[PDB]
Amino acid sequence: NPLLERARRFLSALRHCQVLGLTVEAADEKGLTLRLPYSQAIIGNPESGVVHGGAITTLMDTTCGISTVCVLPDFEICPTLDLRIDYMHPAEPHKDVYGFAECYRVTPNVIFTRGFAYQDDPGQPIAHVVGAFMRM
Amino acid sequence: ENPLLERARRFLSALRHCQVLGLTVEAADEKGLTLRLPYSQAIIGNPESGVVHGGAITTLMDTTCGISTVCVLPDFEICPTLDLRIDYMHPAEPHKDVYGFAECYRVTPNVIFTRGFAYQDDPGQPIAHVVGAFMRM
Amino acid sequence: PLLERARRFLSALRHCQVLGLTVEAADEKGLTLRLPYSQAIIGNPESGVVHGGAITTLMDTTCGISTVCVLPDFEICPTLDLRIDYMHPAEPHKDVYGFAECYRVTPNVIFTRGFAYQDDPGQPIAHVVGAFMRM
Amino acid sequence: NPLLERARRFLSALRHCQVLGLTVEAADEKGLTLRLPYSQAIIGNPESGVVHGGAITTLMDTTCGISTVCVLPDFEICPTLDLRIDYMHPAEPHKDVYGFAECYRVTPNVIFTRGFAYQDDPGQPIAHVVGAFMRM
Ligand SMILES: [Mg+2]
Ligand SMILES: [Mg+2]
Repeated sequence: NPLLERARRFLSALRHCQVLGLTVEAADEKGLTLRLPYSQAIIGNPESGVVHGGAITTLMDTTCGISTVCVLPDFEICPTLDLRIDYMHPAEPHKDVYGFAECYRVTPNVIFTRGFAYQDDPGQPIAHVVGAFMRM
Repeated sequence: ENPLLERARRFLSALRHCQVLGLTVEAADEKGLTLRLPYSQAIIGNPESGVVHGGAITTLMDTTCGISTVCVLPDFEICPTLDLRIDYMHPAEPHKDVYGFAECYRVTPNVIFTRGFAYQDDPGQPIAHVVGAFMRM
Repeated sequence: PLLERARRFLSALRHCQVLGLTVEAADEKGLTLRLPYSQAIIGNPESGVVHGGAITTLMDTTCGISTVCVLPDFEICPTLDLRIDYMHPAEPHKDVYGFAECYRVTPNVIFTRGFAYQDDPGQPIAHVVGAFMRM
Repeated sequence: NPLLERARRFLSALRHCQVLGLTVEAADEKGLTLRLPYSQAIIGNPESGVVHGGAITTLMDTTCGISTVCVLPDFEICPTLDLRIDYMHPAEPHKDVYGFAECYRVTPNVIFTRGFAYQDDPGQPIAHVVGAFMRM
């Protein structure tokens, strides 16, 4: 609930994500979910359903990036140290893309996070992402 | 150079969701591809402070690697990302444009592998190293 | 049969030999190897602490050999890339299992993802992604 | 000198590494060079002599790991947190493989390192590597 508002305030600070119309769907002590509307991130004909892979990447980087608020009691923006995204299969067209990330380790200066993109069930994610973030 | 530059530029223009970043193609040829992200377009926090958002540089570098496929493909096509890693060596300097360079280092029948880096002043001490793989559709 | 191929491949790997790695199962859906903990000890053997480097070998080997799940006949596919991330330490005094499944196959590249775990696959020690060259 | 003999001692205590016959070629404040003799890497026909990816993974993981001695005053083993390896091209047979690495960021609990593997010419790397390591 407070995380919900902090997550939203992180997000609204991001211009490129404004264009993409990302919204926060949920924010627990369990992690963070964001939503990418397919219509804001089309490559080519909007008639066809096709979401730019680069939008999904932004979604994931941002989800990891913001999920840091589930473990930082205060609000800060943690610069990126490392990021890997690996796509398992292409997105379905005409379907919103969700991202989930979840901090799995926290040290004095670094936060490690892991998540995935999916559409229907989290069971067969579009892609996996792992990132480390500096707090300094 | 020119034909590959024209292609790279047309390619970039299709990426509408990030056109807000003001990304430009500086150079393209058989040996690789250079894009630029103007810093004013990616500030996080106060515009007075000139700090570039990390997620902007991801886009720059995802986009750079993707488009560098033009350097090896005979025909224009847009190649979906399969895998990307970006590893930041050191923080970007504030109030300075960020450049991305990439070069394809392996081409198979359906996959192109590419390596590059972000930097600001000179390529010598890059901000971040990047490797990605792309699907020839 | 697929299983026999997995084992042949593993036996070629003359340098893992020290680790006592075995193939636990192998079907179309993927591959499970095993690292017995007595073969990867750091420090006092009575302390049963598994060396991280052994697990990295385990995961690398599992990915590299998982290519038998999709390849018609025996072939050793060179590494193109490896991504390994550790979620938490291994528990002492327990074997480590490695699982991997090919999730994409192109004419000359095979992409596999896997993880390492001890009791249940539930919360793996580590995640690994890899691509390998074929033909 | 003192780094060199500390690097050698870190490496003597690894078993798999001794079967590979890994040695410390060079070590200073700059970073760490390890050697992998080709004979110990061969998979298959020894005359054909194809060097196994796995032996190079061990090489780099170990090089990255031990390079921490350049930045740690006292002896300690730092477990791998994450590793990335990307081959530019296959190793040549019948040539030893050298692994270099150098810490580029040090944090209270994390050391980040980067390096590469090569044979004759350090400017033609067969592979690139970055890893993060924990100090306990
Ligand atoms: Mg720390
Ligand atoms: Mg192919």
